[PDB]
Amino acid sequence: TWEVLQYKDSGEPGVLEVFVTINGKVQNITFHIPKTIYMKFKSQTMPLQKIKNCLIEKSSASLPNNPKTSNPAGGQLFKITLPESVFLEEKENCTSIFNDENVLGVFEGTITPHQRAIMDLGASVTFRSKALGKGIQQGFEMKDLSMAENERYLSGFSMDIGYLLHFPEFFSLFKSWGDTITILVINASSLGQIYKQMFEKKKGKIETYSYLVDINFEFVYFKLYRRLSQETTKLKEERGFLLLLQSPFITKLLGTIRLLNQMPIVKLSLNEVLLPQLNWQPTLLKKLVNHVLSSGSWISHLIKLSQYSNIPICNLRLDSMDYIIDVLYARKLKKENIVLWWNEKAPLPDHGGIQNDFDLNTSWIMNDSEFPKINNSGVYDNVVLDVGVDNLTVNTILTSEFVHDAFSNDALNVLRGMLKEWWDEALKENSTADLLVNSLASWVQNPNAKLFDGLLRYHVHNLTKKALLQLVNEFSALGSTIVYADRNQILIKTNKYSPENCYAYSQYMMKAVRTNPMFSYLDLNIKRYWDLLIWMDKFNFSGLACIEIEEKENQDYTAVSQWQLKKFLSPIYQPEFEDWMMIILDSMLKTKQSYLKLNSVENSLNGFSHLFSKPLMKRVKKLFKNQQEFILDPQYEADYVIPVLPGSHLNVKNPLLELVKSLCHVMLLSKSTILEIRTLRKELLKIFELREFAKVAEFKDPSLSLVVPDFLCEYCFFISDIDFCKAAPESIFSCVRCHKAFNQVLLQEHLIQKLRSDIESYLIQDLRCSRCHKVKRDYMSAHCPCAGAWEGTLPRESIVQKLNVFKQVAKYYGFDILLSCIADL
Ligand SMILES: [Zn+2]
Ligand SMILES: [Zn+2]
Repeated sequence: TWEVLQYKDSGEPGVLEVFVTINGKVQNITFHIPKTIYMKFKSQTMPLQKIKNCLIEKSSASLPNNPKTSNPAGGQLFKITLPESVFLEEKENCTSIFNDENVLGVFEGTITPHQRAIMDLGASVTFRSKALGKGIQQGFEMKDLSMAENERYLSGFSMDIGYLLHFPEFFSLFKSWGDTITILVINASSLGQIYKQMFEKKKGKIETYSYLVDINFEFVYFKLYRRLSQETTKLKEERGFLLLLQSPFITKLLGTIRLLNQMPIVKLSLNEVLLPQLNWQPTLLKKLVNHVLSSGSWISHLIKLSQYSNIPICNLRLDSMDYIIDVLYARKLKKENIVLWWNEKAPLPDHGGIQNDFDLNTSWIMNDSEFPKINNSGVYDNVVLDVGVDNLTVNTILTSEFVHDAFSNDALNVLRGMLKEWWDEALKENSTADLLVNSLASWVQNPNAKLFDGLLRYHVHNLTKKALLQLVNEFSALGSTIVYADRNQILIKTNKYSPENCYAYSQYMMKAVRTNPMFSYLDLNIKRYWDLLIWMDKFNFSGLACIEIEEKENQDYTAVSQWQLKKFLSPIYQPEFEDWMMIILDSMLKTKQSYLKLNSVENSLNGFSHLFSKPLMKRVKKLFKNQQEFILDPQYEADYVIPVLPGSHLNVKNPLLELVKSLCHVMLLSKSTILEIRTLRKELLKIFELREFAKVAEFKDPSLSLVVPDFLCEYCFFISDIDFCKAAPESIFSCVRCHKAFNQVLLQEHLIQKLRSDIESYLIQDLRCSRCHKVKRDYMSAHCPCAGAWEGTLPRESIVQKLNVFKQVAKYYGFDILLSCIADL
């Protein structure tokens, strides 16, 4: 039995080397792993050319269901096990088996012997030869003798370690058994004090992880650029150990020093480190000290992950969780009879070479990532429950030929069983299983992970939408009304009137929802209770809310006012807007309380504008007179300047008109006191010299919408949309739950992706006739057989306006890359 530390292919095909730990110290052995590919060659009779030394067998494995490939045709799939050397020497010639007629495509031609060994053999490798010397002087062959033993423990770790770091001239080194520190081109005292202070800060962690790595050390701050080779050589000839590497240029540092290829190295890339241009010494000292004194915890976590995942030490990374999922799923499918369609250095599934061709169905199924939502405006005097749904994707996965857009159900069932055992193991005190299940969704979304497929993503998204609509239907079965719906938030109207009487009601509804077999894995949390709500949009609402209802005590009520509409008013009328909004909300609360104390119409609110109509009329008259007097004054023109904000498209002149229009449109959401509001609106419009049904007296949305779907926060594995026009700042740049700043170039890149996808979608549209709405079914024709000329499904003005709003968004923030993206058109 041997614990493998690293797998690595050589420069010779079919040859591999491993830094392995024999009973004594570490040792390197030469490995030989052959190649295996999948072929669909000829229909049933083939030019065998069997004189070439290879093993050929016909199998009945499962093929990927390419939507373009709707024709089964021949199905005589073949298995080919063939050494890489003969593969390379026959690739030069043309008249060979791999290149002939009726070659449909190779399915497993990109799996290097590195991957084949790392998944087929694992870290726990041994010998059962029963020629050891002949196999140790040469490379010992595997395909005849190979088996994996148990790996519940890797080895008792007592070895030296190495440190190599770079912070973009900040080359760094440290030795576990050394007692000196030198930094390449006040500092020493700061180094000592920071070491001591964080030593008492993390006494406990240091004591726990001392057995992995073990103290004060000397300080030095070092023509000089050649000493890296000298240090690496002296470390090589002084000790045989593992090296911790941390830099944004891992490959460059590997290529600069040739001695690095001779030792087993673990990479710990945490890149994107920068300097503050001033006072860099303490921040770099903090970085170095936390790195060196948290390397123990880092290596402990790596050891746990490796000794659980049956993968060697050097093949794992702290953030590379997708790789473990890929290797274990591929191993399970290899034990099955399904082709892996594994791919490298390309974010596409391997379909035999067909995948590189453009196709309409595929291009439609990649770019349809928008998630619909429900919003029913209105004013509610009833109590409303704000609930949150969690772990929806995992529940959707676990719960639930003719169709060409169907994903292979065999793989779906395999991954469902995988996730079921994952859930069971995570239940029984397993942090690794819980973290992996959490990262499953991010693995599903991310195409950078290998073994990716767009069909599976589309299938999962469709099933998630169906599950959400089923949940809405279930919530609608009892007495309830859906105000807003989303992947994360659901607002439900409760028939009752007092929040204190909805304790058992809400608890019973949550219990009944949870007990349903379809929704057994949902986590439901209630956040807020709404006494009185004025809801018109996600970013536009106001009402009185209580956090959680208490017993024997009146609840603490706090009013909220979130109105992005207020940002489009003149800087002189916004105080009036907020004051009048507070006044009307107070009046609505007063009238509802009076109605309740008394006992499509609801007398809870009917008759609320009677309290403030005359003061409002007088205030509007005074505002109109003051605006008339002080609008053309030069020094008084500061407060009448109309603000400009991205997404704005309305050109208006008189700010008081928009003030009263907003103040009336917020009222017009009642849907039960419409006549009173209309009379008040007419009376207000009589102050101006306008009429009831004029176009200038019609309210519109002063802002457009530009939403980026499914932005991922790695710090939470959290999925939500983001509105670049309507959402306020300090929320575009940070996650909703965690307050961690987003990376800006990712935002700009996703915006560019959205714009390019929009352009392609417009260019790939279909043509529809004018009178009848039948689709154009001829590659060339003047017009419809009946009367009428063709028109496109996507109009030009829509995409023109979208490009305009992209310009506005790119101009408001500092986005140079998006500006250059537009300028190249
Ligand atoms: Zn977050
Ligand atoms: Zn027609």
